[PDB]
Amino acid sequence: NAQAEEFKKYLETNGIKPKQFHKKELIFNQWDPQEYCIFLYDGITKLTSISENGTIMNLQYYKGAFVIMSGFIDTETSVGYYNLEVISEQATAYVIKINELKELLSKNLTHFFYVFQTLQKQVSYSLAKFNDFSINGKLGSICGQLLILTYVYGKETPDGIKITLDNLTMQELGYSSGIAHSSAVSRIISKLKQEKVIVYKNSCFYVQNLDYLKRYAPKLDEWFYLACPATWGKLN
Amino acid sequence: NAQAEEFKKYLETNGIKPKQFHKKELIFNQWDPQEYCIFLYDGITKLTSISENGTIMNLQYYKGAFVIMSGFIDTETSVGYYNLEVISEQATAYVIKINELKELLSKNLTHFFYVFQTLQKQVSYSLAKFNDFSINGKLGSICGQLLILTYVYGKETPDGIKITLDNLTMQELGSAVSRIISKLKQEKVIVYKNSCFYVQNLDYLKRYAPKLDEWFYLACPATWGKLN
Ligand SMILES: Cc1ccc2nc(NC(=O)CSc3nc4c(c(=O)n3-c3ccccc3)SCC4)sc2c1
Ligand code: NA
Ligand code: NA
Repeated sequence: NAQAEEFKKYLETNGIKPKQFHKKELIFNQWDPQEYCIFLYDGITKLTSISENGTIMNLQYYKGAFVIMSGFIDTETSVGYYNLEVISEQATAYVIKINELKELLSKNLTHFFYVFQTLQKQVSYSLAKFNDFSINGKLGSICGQLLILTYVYGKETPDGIKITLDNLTMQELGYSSGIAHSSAVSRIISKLKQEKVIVYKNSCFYVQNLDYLKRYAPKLDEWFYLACPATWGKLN
Repeated sequence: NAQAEEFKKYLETNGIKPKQFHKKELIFNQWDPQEYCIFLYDGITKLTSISENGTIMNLQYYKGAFVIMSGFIDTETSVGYYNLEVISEQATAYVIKINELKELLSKNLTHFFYVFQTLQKQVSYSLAKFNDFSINGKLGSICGQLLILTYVYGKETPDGIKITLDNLTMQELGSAVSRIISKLKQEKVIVYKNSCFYVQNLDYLKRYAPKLDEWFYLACPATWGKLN
């Protein structure tokens, strides 16, 4: 993506080097008092929260390119005690202290706009998925996640749109939709298999009825059309 | 809130004049091709979406002072087909076409950062609620919004924290929920005291809405302080 690529060059030409991360490592963690701007360039992460008793709550998944900020831009204080965990095999990220980010975005408002609108995408995304979960429950949520994965990682084949994403575990798909006990994930997947919306062949899901997914995750479909029209359009 | 006041003054000095809306009016709506940045100075609004079914879903509640942007700052296209509806009797809001917001914010970045941080508040807020609901189901969820009412509209009284928000608007907000409420009052958390309900056990709400309590501490520290 162009704006991301420009942002990447802006950061590098200002002395910020890319870091390489590996599966299961934390780019930032919930016990660090320093807050950061993470430019996740390539790879997949998840935001997590570890509770009092050690329970791990998976709250949000992100793919590069994207901007995750662990602290408020103005106060530089924490927006929440969260970790950012790499779930792809490796990931490339630029880690900027928030105070350094303010100075960087201050000097080029084109990049300020890019980061601002990334936040706007996150806001409307959470609203869209709450909208879909409120109407259709876990089915809307699972349909939404599958739709997003289909738009981002889909490859049309004679067997349907192949979700070309490795390590796409059922519980990993469950977590990304908001479902901890994988009882519900396997069940919803069974309804979608029975109604021929998806098949699971080789190691991937193949979407056979995109219209069905869009029908039960309509607000997330609209979110993708408004936020990423060029990606939405490739499969519409 | 100080950044908000300075933002209000910054808008007025640049000609932006506020408008008072009344309950059920739409400050912006899902059918308008033009997008807006709303500085909600005073009052209570809800973000709604009217589905194809004709169903009206309540997605978010906003209280002044706060900023709600119906369109992307760069592209000026919609972030979603949403309405912003007034649920307080009146509300004061500054309505800025998003074209103009870009120039307003470029001139003074202190206010750019203010608007930027309202977005971060929304993002973290949604994740905090999702965390509580995923751990404690509907109990966390109920506890969460009882916690919100307690913090935003809580007065220390002899009988606990009286929810001081006008009960005219309490209805807007409000299945298995009846049972959850009964166990609440059953377990003394909230007391039915002549239709003036009181929160008698903040620690219980805090216990089952922990990530939302943390969000208030981190995002609204003055508000969080009063009842802690
Ligand atoms: C193993 C596993 C499991 C689930 C999963 N989900 C993935 N991808 C996504 O969830 C889409 S990435 C994304 N997330 C968000 C926003 C966003 O803009 N994106 C995004 C980024 C780049 C391109 C398209 C969408 S705003 C708030 C969350 S991977 C992934 C990998
Ligand atoms: Na941290
Ligand atoms: Na609109």
